[PDB]
Amino acid sequence: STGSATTTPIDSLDDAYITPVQIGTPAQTLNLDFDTGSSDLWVFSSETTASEVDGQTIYTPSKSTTAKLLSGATWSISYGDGSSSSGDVYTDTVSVGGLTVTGQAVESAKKVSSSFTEDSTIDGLLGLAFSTLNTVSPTQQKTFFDNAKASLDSPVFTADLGYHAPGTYNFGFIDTTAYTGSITYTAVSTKQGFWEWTSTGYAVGSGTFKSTSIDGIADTGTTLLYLPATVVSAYWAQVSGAKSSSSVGGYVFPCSATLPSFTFGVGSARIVIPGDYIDFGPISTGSSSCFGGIQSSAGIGINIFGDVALKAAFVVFNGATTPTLGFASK
Repeated sequence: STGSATTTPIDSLDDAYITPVQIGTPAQTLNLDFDTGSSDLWVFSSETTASEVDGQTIYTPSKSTTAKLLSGATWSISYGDGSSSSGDVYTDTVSVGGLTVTGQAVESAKKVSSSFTEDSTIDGLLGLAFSTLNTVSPTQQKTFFDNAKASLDSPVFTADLGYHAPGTYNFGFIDTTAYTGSITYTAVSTKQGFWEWTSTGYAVGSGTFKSTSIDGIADTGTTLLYLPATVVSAYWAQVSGAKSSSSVGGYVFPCSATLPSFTFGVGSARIVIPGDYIDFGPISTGSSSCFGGIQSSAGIGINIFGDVALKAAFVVFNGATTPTLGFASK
C-alpha cells in the first residue's frame, strides 16, 4: 500500500504545516501537524476542557463506530517549546492520503497548554519519530508509520515541504519526479528516539564550505534551524545590523536586509537554503526588526534541522531495519 497527502502552511511564515487525517467511522477529518520529532498521535477532542478549545476541529470518539477506549491508558507530553498536552486513549481507524491503519492509538486530549489553544489551525499532532518516545502508559503505543510499515510497498515516508506553498507527505514510495539529481543517504542513530544524523558541514552564502560534523535531528515539527553558536554567529555576521537579542529571544536583523543563503552538507552532497527561507518577518506587527530563521541550539541540548532546512530538500525517512535519512535538492 501507499498514501499521499498534501501538507499546507498554517500561515504566511510557514510556522508549521497541517495535513488532513481521517479518524474513525464515519471519517472525522482533522488537520494534524506531522512531527518527525515526537511519537504521539494526539487530537483535540470532545473530552478536551472546553475553555482550552478555541476554533479547532475535535474528534468525538462516541460518534465513531470503530472507536474503542484503550482501558487504563493515559498520555502526557511536553515539547521543546514548553507546550504540553495530556489525556486518555482510544484505538480507531486512521487514514492518511488513502493509507489506512486499523487499531491506531488516538490520544484524546483532556488538557492542552495555551500555545495549542491559541492556534486554531492545528487540531493535533501526528508523531513520526520512533515509537520508543511514545508517552502512553502503562502500555507504550506505536506510531502511525510503525503500524503501517509492514503493509507499505517500501518501509519509508517522505517529506516535501513547500516554501510559502503546499507540499506533500508520501508513505510507502519515493516519487522520483519530486526532486532533482540524486538522493544522498546518511546514517541515523535511533538511540534518543529521533531521526538523528550527522551533517558534514556548512557554508554561508557564496563562502567556502567548512567541513565539520554537526549531529542533529530531522524534525518537521520544529519551525526553525537550530545549530551550534559558532555556526550561527558565522551566518549572522554576514548580515549588516544583525544581533542576538536576549529580550526577543534570538537573532534579529534589519527587515531591509537581503539574507545570504545557508548550505548544509549531507555526505558529499550539499543542500542550499535560500536566504528568503531564513526570514521570519517582523518581531511584532509594524516592526523593522525581523526574526531570523537560523538560531543557536545552545541550551536546547541538541541541534535541530527544522522546517527551514527540511523545506529546502526532498527528505526520505527510511524505516528499514537499519533506518537512514535521504536528502535531495528539488
